[PDB]
Amino acid sequence: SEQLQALLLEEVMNSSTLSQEVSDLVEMIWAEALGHLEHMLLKPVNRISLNDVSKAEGILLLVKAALKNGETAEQLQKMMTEFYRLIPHKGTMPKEVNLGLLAKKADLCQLIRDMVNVCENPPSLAKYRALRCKIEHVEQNTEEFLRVRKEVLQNHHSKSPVDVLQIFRVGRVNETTEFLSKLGNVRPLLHGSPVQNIVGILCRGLLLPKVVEVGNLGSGIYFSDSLSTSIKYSHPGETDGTRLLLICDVALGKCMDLHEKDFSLTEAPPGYDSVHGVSQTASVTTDFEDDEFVVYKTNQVKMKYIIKFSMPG
Repeated sequence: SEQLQALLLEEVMNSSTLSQEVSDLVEMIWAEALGHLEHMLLKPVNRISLNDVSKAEGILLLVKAALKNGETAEQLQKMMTEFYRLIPHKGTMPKEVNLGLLAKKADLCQLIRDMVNVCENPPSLAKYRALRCKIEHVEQNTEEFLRVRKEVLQNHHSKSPVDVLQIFRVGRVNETTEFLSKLGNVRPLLHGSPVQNIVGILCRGLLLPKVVEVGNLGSGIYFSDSLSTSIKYSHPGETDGTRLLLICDVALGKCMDLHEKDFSLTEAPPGYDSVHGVSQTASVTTDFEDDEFVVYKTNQVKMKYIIKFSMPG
């Protein structure tokens, strides 16, 4: 009958042959993201609307400019109270509004924005579709797995047991075409990141940090050739309890092997396309401890793999 053929299509349409490892990975990151929000939110995230988020972000812009202007705190409070009414927090209420606070508030909003988009169509598939990216599982039997494992396990300064559990292929749609392949020195590197932020990274890609008048080579996208250095970036997850890490074909081309730090770099130095923090080596004076490759463009990156791993602890 009419309604039955419809539901027959629904079961067929919704039955997307997907690997269970991807499903569990997708379910984790979105549960992890939700977990980070509910760690410091009174109001559930589902109750929050798109309107409140747009408003929230708007209020911050005024508060940001107000601090640089040099207003009294009294005025900052009343503005921020309206912000907190749209997005309720819990615990102590930051009473001191600084550049740093606003940056974190902005990040929180952006996560909440994503959580509203995904929530609408099962919960598993909707979360996959929301990323708008092709995530595939790779078997251990395949020889691709051994390549990726080895590329990870080469530059290992620290000697902690590395448990490479799950490896997934990944690649954004609009990134691949826009990626600067023609630019020279296209080598893969490791990007350390917390599990909570992954949902956003898979959606929008690696974006440039908002400048603050944390990084020692300016506001750019940081990478490393070493894994041990990336462990300090990528903390363990809350939901599953496993570190995630993105391997990306970073086109760094000409790279300046700087010894000294430089925080004023909004973009790359003149004549070169990247900056290489030169790690502290037998007898060469560098402030940089870790190997830090940095680019200052969204289209100088192309993510390839996602490494699910865990430390002894």
